Amino acid sequence: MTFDDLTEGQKNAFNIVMKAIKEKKHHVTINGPAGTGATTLTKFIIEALISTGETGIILAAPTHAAKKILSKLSGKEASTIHSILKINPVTYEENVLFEQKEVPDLAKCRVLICDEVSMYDRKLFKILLSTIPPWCTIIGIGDNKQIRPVDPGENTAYISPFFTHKDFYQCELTEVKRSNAPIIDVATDVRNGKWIYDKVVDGHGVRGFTGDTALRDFMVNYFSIVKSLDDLFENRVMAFTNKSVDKLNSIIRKKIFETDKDFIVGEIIVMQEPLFKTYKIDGKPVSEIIFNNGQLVRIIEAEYTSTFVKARGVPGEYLIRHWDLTVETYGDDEYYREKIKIISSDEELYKFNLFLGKTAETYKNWNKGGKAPWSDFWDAKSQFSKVKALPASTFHKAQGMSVDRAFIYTPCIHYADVELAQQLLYVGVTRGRYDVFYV
DNA sequence: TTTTTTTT
Repeated sequence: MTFDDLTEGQKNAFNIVMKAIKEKKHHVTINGPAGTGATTLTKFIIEALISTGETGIILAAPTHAAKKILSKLSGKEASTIHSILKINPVTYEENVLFEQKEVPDLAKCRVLICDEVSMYDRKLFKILLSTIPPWCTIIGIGDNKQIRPVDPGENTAYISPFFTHKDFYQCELTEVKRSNAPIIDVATDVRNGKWIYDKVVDGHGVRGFTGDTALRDFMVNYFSIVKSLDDLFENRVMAFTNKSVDKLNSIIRKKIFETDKDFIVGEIIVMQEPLFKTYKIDGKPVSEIIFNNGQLVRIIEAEYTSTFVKARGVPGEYLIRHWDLTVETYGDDEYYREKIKIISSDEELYKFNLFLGKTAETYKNWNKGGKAPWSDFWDAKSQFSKVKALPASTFHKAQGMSVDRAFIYTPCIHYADVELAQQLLYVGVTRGRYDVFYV
């Protein structure tokens, strides 16, 4: 923006950066915490880097929604590191895994910028390190105090290697201009180990609910602020577990739209996984991305019907009652109108997984002659998608999403060990621009 | 007990 006029932390981070690029082998990760103004720095690292005449820049982001908002902030285009490292899903019998098909050329990139580096697990990181050549220098940026990478397969503290591995020289971003920042304060105390508390200035700030009536108060304060508003777009209620998140959208939806219904026309919902459209040509399929994971979409035609799923190589048909839901892109992204099959019954889903495992068993060992008709496995499985209602999300899924008012639900947070639960509250708190509430 | 990403 000012070119160089910035915080000492920024001014320095920049100077370190350029010399890591200007000399050979070395790397960098900047730790912006919240309030330290990490984004504007990142913006400046880019604009400046292009005007020095550097051709070799690429912007890599850990996720799709992350890549969207990265590409939007710089104005230059950016893809996922998976796209770059060329990490391609490879199908095995009943499973799927993401491994690196082949190492990309990467002679046209002398500077590799990563965003949200606090999401990198090790399996991904190693591929990364083994890929980038010496003529390239990785500059990561993220928050060591954000929610640590999810790696259920391995037990250990385990923050992203950007903040550990020897090859990276990491500098910290210094605190910014002191203004009235009730939320930034609390969040900076949470980063430092205090639990959430109340600080209110001017009438806006972090406010909790305690005593015998806690949830009733907290909820009655929600439905007053949200009311029948079908715009929750700026009000996000968060929780650790999905069990709680699910309980919430239930209660919340039932009051705002007065119904008992799983889906309602004109409601906005969020894709939990990508939606793929696949055409077969000359027998060999191709697929385009209709909806990225995290895309919000609007319900237009919503009807509850059944389906008879089958698989060649399995006896009979099975009746799976699901929703036929036609849905369009809601947002600043590409507009598609489509229809997905979506199962809500725990009763019905179970019935399906039953089938899903039977055909698996029979293809896993098949001598009928031939090899195995796996095409009828996934074609049949991909028939159904995953979604969640807009109002509430898990702390994990809310990273990077900034809303006017954030509503935080503590009770299930204790299922997380201290280190993480602090990362959760940190993430949770920093989501609200204006107000933050917690029970 | 609990959280979850990713491709032409």
